[PDB]
Amino acid sequence: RPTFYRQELNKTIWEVPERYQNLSPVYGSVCAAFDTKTGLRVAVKKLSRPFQSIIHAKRTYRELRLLKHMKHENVIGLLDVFTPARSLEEFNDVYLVTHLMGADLNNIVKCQKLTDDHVQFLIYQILRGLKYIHSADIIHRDLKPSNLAVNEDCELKILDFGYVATRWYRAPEIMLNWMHYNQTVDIWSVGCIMAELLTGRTLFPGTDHIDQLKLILRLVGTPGAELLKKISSESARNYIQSLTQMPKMNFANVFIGANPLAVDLLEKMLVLDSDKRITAAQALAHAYFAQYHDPDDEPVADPYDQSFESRDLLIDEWKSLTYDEVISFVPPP
Ligand SMILES: CNC(=O)c1cc(Oc2ccc(NC(=O)Nc3ccc(Cl)c(C(F)(F)F)c3)cc2)ccn1
Repeated sequence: RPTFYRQELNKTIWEVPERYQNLSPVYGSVCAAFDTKTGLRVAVKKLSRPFQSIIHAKRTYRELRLLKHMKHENVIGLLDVFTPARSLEEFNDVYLVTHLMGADLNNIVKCQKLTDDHVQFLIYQILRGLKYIHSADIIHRDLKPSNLAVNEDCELKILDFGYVATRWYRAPEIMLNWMHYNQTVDIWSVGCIMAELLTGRTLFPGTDHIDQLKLILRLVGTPGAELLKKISSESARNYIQSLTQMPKMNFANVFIGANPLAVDLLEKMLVLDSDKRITAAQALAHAYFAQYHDPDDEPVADPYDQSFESRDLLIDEWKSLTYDEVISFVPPP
């Protein structure tokens, strides 16, 4: 067992192993830190009140379970997970050790203008990380530029914190009510991000969920009868058919002189019918990614157990299960 040191950072008390040094404030309580074991700079996240309720406790276990499973170059990873607690009995705090994100995707644009090669590389990497995530039966559901970390080498990872409104990137099926989300809600978001990288502008800068859906309809059209077949709710249907028919615009016209192959892929991503949306594994083999695509270096995830999601449990049970997950952590190479 490591040896800890306490400090006030700030009005919060931080208890971390000596391995982590020079903590400075940077989610909900993150310090940048020097990881003296690897020589690297890390994000250390201290969770506030992880076990305060059943919902908080489930949330905490869910995040720990997910971070521990994520083992991909284009996806956030868990460098370490620690508690000062010695026993289940004194177990109250959970700290997450992640690589430090400097700039997100927006910070990267609001620095410099992007080549078509940059869009290719950036969107390649989002899709390759998403391929991995989707294959674990996980759906991100909040993909947007603030959830994507990009280094000085323009290398990218997917994360989720919890600009930059989530709605601008939301699939239309989410802003009505579903549920019965499929994975390609995440492809819509990617579509929305990719257009914005090309255009330098928010594709659907809705003022709210209504104005949002108005903007979406202009570009892609109002649904046709084959999509209207699949809509269950009575209205639901008395909004879409109660709104004047719109033609599906010509993407080539809307997307300027962007690369015509980026215009093709966009078309295939921003389909109003979630069933006809290109998947991540399909998007990787698109001609826009010819310079980056390698069928043999686009890995999938190990099987991922999320049966816990159907369980309603007590705070102490969620908390014990988180404690196990903390104890069974195997630090990566
Ligand atoms: C400017 N510096 C910082 O503020 C800072 C804070 C950091 O802390 C973080 C610590 C943990 C997480 N947890 C996730 O990301 N959770 C996640 C949930 C669902 C899903 Cl689906 C995924 C996914 F997609 F990856 F798989 C990831 C996010 C950020 C890291 C780096 N930098």
